[PDB]
Amino acid sequence: PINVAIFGSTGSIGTNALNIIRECNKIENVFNVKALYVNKSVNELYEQAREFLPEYLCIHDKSVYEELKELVKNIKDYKPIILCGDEGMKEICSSNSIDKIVIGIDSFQGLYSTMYAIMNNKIVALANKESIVSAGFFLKKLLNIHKNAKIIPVDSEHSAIFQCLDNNKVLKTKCLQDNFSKINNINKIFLCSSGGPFQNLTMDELKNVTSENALKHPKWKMGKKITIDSATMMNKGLEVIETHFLFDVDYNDIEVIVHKECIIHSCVEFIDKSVISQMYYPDMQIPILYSLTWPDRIKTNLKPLDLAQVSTLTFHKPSLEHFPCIKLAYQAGIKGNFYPTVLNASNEIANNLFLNNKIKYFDISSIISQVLESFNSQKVSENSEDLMKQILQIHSWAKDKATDIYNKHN
Amino acid sequence: PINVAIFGSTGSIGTNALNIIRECNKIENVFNVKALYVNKSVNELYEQAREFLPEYLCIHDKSVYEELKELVKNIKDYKPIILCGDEGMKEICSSNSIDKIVIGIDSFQGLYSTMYAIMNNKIVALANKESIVSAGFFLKKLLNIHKNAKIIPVDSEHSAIFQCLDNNKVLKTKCLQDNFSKINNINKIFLCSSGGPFQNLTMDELKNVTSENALKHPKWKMGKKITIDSATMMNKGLEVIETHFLFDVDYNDIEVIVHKECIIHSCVEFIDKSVISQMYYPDMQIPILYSLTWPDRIKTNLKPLDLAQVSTLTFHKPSLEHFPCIKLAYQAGIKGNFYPTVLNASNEIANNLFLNNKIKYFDISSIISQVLESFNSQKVSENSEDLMKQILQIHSWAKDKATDIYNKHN
Ligand SMILES: NC(=O)C1=CN([C@@H]2O[C@H](COP(=O)(O)OP(=O)(O)OC[C@H]3O[C@@H](n4cnc5c(N)ncnc54)[C@H](OP(=O)(O)O)[C@@H]3O)[C@@H](O)[C@H]2O)C=CC1
Ligand SMILES: NC(=O)C1=CN([C@@H]2O[C@H](COP(=O)(O)OP(=O)(O)OC[C@H]3O[C@@H](n4cnc5c(N)ncnc54)[C@H](OP(=O)(O)O)[C@@H]3O)[C@@H](O)[C@H]2O)C=CC1
Ligand SMILES: CC(=O)N(O)CCCP(=O)(O)O
Ligand SMILES: CC(=O)N(O)CCCP(=O)(O)O
Ligand SMILES: [Ca+2]
Ligand SMILES: [Ca+2]
Ligand SMILES: [Mg+2]
Ligand SMILES: [Mg+2]
Repeated sequence: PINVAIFGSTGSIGTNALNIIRECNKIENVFNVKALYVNKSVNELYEQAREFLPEYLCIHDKSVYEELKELVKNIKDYKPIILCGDEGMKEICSSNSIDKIVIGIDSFQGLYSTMYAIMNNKIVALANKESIVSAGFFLKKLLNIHKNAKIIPVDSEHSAIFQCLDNNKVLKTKCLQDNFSKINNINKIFLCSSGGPFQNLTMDELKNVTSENALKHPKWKMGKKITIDSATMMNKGLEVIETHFLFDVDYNDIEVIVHKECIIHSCVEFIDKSVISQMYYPDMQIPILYSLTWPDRIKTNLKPLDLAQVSTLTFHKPSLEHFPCIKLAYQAGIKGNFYPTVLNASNEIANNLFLNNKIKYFDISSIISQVLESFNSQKVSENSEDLMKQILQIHSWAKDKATDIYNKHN
Repeated sequence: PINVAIFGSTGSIGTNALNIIRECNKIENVFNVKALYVNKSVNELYEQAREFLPEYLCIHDKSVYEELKELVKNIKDYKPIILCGDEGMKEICSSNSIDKIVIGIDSFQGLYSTMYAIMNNKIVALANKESIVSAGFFLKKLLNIHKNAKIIPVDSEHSAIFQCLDNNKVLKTKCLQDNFSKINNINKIFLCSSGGPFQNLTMDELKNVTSENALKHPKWKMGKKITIDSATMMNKGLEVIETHFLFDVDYNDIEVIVHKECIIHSCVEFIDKSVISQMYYPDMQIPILYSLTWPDRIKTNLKPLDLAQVSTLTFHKPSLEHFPCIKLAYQAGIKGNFYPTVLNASNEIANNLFLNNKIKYFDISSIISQVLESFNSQKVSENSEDLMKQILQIHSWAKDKATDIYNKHN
């Protein structure tokens, strides 16, 4: 049995992970849910702990500890180790009876657990794209030091790419490793997007969109932050940088394509021009399960894709005028250095401002752009503890800069 | 370098093979054309000889053997082994100078060179599907005896399938082995078809279509035999049986789908319900090239797939009332034994009868259907040599039968 920890178990990714683990555990003890880790949702965590009876339970916010302890006492035959904060997360990460960790923690915050998972040589099923975008160079360093650690992508497009490749060649390398794409004969990546709710809007219509419209994603049910990133296509911007770091593909060889049916999840063009693509309904259970079974597959009872019923697949190029967040992500990635860190940080601020009705659609890219323009290149630290400190200070600088730019105007 | 023999070098498959070989060699010299083998086309063979200067030349037809040597004398500083008929073919197959053999000979005839290529432990890049359909279980026997021999599918849909797999799983087995689909975690195959030129016709219009209309394929430029088969969709019926043998996929697990754009060449559904497809423009150079480079890929200067430009892909189920040959192949395949031999043989006659305007569209399936019911399941010989003789005898019986049914009605 594979022993799995679910980090951010009460969110969209974490719930999907538990869902598919349940379906796969019908007869055989394929997975063992050893640990659940959330921020604040004690009631929801208690419902999950009742079903999965994990050895470890961790709550980031220490103020709900008593509430957790009190709810858990009602479950009989159950004495879990109940842990708290960063300490509790580090304990679970260092446990010998944990093989694989699903990071479904949102935002920059997800980097702490990713880093600690890697330092303890775990398999990391990483949904959290922010840690890769803002700290790609650093995780590469870490994976170099902790050679048994692996990042297996959960982000649906990156899972799709991973699946399209030949495992005979993927097994001779590692995500984030130099020459990944050369070993895998990758010529270019088609990054597929639903295009989000705003894909058919004119410029003047875009000017007026609000967060409530933005939260109605046509194809994926997700947490609020990634849903807002999908409306602006900053999500796809972030995924361009994620592609570059994970798979070592040049920015000029990453193409964003709007595929509104969201059946094809991304495509790989190899050096002979043959293209391989991965297809399924829009359902995170596949990419989540694959990260946990790779390099094997296991049987599921998920609904089989009916191509005849689907009937039509369409593709077009996205408009960079309507979705300038994509342009900004390419620019930050191409500039290199800590610009992706600045991108991600200033987007976290602008995303949250827009979610809370404090700025308009085009102010998001305007704030991000200004912060990027403000930032001065810094020499990258050679050693890892200092590079991590550098990353934290720049991220934190960029959030405060975005807030100041916001406060100057509105 | 890779030493290649091309069998049927003057046909559609053969001509595209030499083309991709030549083009790829302009980038980096990796292929060497060691042998060319044709039926009757002395002049076209001579023109090809002058370009590629192969070590071996062979012509199947004894009566133009002298004409060939006479033409080949005109070439400066060139002294090749010029061979003749079945013996010349066997000679080339047994040459240690030859690594891989492209079989682009049409019809049942392609079986002879396929079997000698296997007996000599070569990589067989097999385009000819009639040999798999009428002799599948015998080729399977032969590959269990000659353990270093490999069939690498060139037929475009089967190459598509093969390209979608992980080669660390493929290398644990090989094409045409039992359990291939279980080792590769295959659940279902989607076999994509252009639909041919009659895809939109009524039953009434189909009744009166002529071979001239059938030869205008909307997507693939190919030889006459397979083009006629694509019009009736018998090609896809033969391809269902070919899928079953190459990949050990159950007949109830193979789905034919009409994809009129011919961008997606086929799809593989794995046991987790994830689906992987190979995509390219309708161009046989890709599947041919891959058969010669597997398990690697090489750079080409082929036009890159522009998904935005392609814009729409469509998928629907074929009508078995309009294309009854599809039904017949499933029925023959499910029956097993020598029924596929009979299906292939009687189609060879009906196809040719239709090509030459002697019968009407629905007479094709009418004839094949009557030959099939006339056949009786026969005990399968357990030594390879007697099984082969059985196959020839049954194939030959089926052709005489089909001819005799035609003669009755005419
Ligand atoms: N949802 C999706 O389909 C996809 C998500 N992703 C990525 O996955 C990540 C998570 O996304 P999603 O599931 O949608 O987000 P959600 O908002 O649904 O869930 C976030 C989860 O993380 C937990 N969490 C937040 N902070 C902490 C913390 N400090 N310590 C421990 N746990 C914490 C939350 O706990 P609590 O409930 O207590 O607040 C919650 O369980 C994001 O980075 C996103 O980009 C990527 C592709 C698709
Ligand atoms: N064409 C295509 O794109 C595809 C073809 N296939 C399969 O590939 C095979 C070949 O098809 P295609 O190229 O279209 O056929 P063609 O009709 O274009 O050419 C057939 C070739 O085989 C040669 N030939 C015939 N008999 C013999 C023999 N006795 N000994 C040596 N050579 C012989 C012919 O020589 P000669 O010129 O002297 O007559 C010719 O070169 C078929 O089985 C077909 O089903 C499968 C998928 C796609
Ligand atoms: C499922 C997934 O991995 N996402 O990143 C959300 C995709 C949203 P869009 O398809 O880019 O709008
Ligand atoms: C290229 C190929 O492999 N063929 O078998 C001919 C295709 C015929 P259709 O696509 O089924 O009409
Ligand atoms: Ca409290
Ligand atoms: Ca794969
Ligand atoms: Mg994604
Ligand atoms: Mg074919």
